[PDB]
Amino acid sequence: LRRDPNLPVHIRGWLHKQDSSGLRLWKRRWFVLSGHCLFYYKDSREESVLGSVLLPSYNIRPDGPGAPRGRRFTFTAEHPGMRTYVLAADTLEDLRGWLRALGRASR
Repeated sequence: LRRDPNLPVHIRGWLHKQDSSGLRLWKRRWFVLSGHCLFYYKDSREESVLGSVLLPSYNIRPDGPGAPRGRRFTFTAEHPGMRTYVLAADTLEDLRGWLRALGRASR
């Protein structure tokens, strides 16, 4: 997907993303929610999209108490047959803003 430079941004910032190789590593990426799409980049320069998600078909849920994935404040964006995004915020307030924005984009 392509980002429209003109479109307002609902939220952006760092999140850790778990990889999908099966070794379950994390990599810090810079995410941007614009329109109903999530984009991520190498860093906050927002130069060259490295990945993107069309959110209207996705469901996004927090992973809940207990740091089950080995870090706090994780949440999962999923839809069967589509790539799962496993994400971690740095704080609770961070988590709140992201879950709000992703919920609106997916509804």
